[PDB]
This record gives sequence, C-alpha cells and structure tokens, in this order.
Amino acid sequence: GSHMAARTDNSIVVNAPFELVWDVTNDIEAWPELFSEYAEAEILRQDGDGFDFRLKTRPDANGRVWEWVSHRVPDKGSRTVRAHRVETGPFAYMNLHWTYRAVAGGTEMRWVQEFDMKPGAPFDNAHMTAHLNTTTRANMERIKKIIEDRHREGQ
Amino acid sequence: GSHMAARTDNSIVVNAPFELVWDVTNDIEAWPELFSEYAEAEILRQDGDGFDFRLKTRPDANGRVWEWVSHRVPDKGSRTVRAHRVETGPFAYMNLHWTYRAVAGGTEMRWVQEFDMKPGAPFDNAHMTAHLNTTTRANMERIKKIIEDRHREGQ
Repeated sequence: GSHMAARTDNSIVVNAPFELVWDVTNDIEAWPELFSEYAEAEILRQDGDGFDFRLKTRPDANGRVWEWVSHRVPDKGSRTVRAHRVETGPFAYMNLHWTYRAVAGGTEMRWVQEFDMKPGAPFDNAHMTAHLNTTTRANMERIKKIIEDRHREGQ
Repeated sequence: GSHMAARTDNSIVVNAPFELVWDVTNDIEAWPELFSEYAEAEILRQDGDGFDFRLKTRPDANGRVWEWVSHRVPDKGSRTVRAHRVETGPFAYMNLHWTYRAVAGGTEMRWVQEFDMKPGAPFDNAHMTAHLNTTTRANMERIKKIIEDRHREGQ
C-alpha cells in the first residue's frame, strides 16, 4: 500500500547576528549544554565535505532514550546545514535542513525534518512527529535564550 | 627601587573527567557564555604552536571594561595551558598557567597568574590582585556549575 512521509517545520527568531547564531549552533562541543535534549554529541570522523557524529538523548518524560549516528554537512557560505541518519533504527530515513535567514534585529532559524518510520517501530509517523515538534521547540527556545543572554555585553 | 611582582592562585574541583573539562574550558567560542566576565573572545590568528585572541570584559560593578590580546598555548598532552599578554597596557606583564589534575570524582582546575602593573596604572598590584581573585573565583564557579550540569545525562 501507499502512505505519506512525515515532516516537521519549526522556526524561531534569535536576536543576534548570523555569525554568532551560526557559530554557536554549529559548535558541536557545546550541544549537550545548548540542547536540553542531548546527553552526548560526539564527532566520530570528518568525511571531508562534512562529518559523522553520534547523538544520545537525555531520557524523555517516559524514560525513553534515543541514540544514533548522522552525517552532517554545514555550509556556512550558503547559510544552510543538511544532515541525515545512517544507521538501521526505527527510522526508514530521516534528513534535516536548517536555514538561517536575516531578519530585523536578528536571525530566523528554520529547521525542517523529513522522515518516515519503519513499520512496527515503537513510534509511528504521527507519534514521532509530535515528539519531534515538542523537543525541537524546546531546543530552539533554550538556544534562543542562551545566545541572546551571552550576546549582551553590558552588565 | 625594588618591589615584588603580583600573583593569584585559585583552584576548584569540577566533578567531570579531564576530557570534558579540558574541551569545554578550551572551547574559545563558548567563553562569552562560560565566563560571566567575558563579553567577547575572538581568535585572531593561529600562531602554529598556539594562537592569539582578543578578550573584552563585561563592565564590572564600577563600569570599568578591559580589552586585550593574549598569546595562548594549550598543551592537552601535558594537561596544561599557558598564555601571556602582548599589548602595551597597564600591565608591565601578565602570564597565565592552568593545570588540570585528576582527583577523586573529577578534575581540579588550578589557575595561576603572575603579573606586575606599570606605575601609574589605574590599578596597582594590590588592587588588581583583589580584582583578579574576585573575577577568577566567580568564573571558576560558573564554569564548575555549567560543566557539572551538562555532564548529567539523566533527567
């Protein structure tokens, strides 16, 4: 039979210039602090064009933990980032696309995820879509707050 | 006439492994967030063995702001970092030495600063010593808290 793939599309404006928002959000070493969702973020190797890194989440409200490896390709020149899952997990596939658009007073981050769950996975498209929206919004809001706070150079 | 140079010696134990404490404290991009004292931390160039970077403080209680360039040389293999001021400012000289010692449950950071103020500088050895101790302790405590918090992988 046929079915539709899943997708998430979230945005948030960070009151800081592109350079800072880009540098912070792409500083993998800081991810476990920047993202409340990530317990670990380990770069495994630099595939030249991009890199492969392992991510592991902090347990969610139910105690579930996710861990996977993804190939990430940042492209500062194009103010864009793309990545996709490479392991055999519940996701048939999962790819990401981040854009950083200049707006009055800051940078608007837009994160898009396109995926499809394997049949029988603990989470189906509907459930995972809800889970990802919740965590993504939480992550983007924490990141906004952290960046804007460090961006203040006064007292 | 003769006089004695100044020195500060501060320590704090961070409940995290060397790798994490080292990586975080040497991630210059994160300094404006890690250190409440730094408004900016910009790497200017990589002098091969080390690098030169510009630092600018957030105003202190009196509204005073410091900005300087220093040559920093991290040496992970030796678990040590050394740096020194290169500009013509109120400091006749200022050099730093950080050590990371393994202790039960964590890493003890020890930061030592050796310096001497130029005569006529707004701050003399005594005043600057007090200022540096206050800010250093504040910085080390914030860093301890941040690292230990991100180090927790549970809920």
